[PDB]
Amino acid sequence: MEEYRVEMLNKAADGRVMAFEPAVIRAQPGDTVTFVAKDKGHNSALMKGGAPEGAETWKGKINEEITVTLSKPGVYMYQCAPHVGMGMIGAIVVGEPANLEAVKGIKYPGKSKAAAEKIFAEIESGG
Ligand SMILES: [Cu+2]
Repeated sequence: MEEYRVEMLNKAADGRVMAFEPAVIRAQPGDTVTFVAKDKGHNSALMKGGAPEGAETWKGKINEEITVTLSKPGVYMYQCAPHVGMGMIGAIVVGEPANLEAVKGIKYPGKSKAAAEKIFAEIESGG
């Protein structure tokens, strides 16, 4: 088991405002990801229909440094509720992205649509 960290930040290294860093975690089945409240006012919650079938969901409170389990392989699309409209979403890819087509079709409100397009390009082609 590997244990990864995703920081919830107001300002990222690459200039993003309201951002999870890294935006895309590449994990294996059984690994964990812990969210870090480096800046306050953020949360982490799984987006509706943004996980592979039968996967455990999560809905972290504001400033809650929640650790999520990643048993089933696939792409997990999650968001910050306060800043999702500003584009604050992230991805956790577990094993092979089998449900990549399905997660492309979910609801991405506001600037998270452009953020999702950047995330999907990063997973598929690297950049
Ligand atoms: Cu936020």
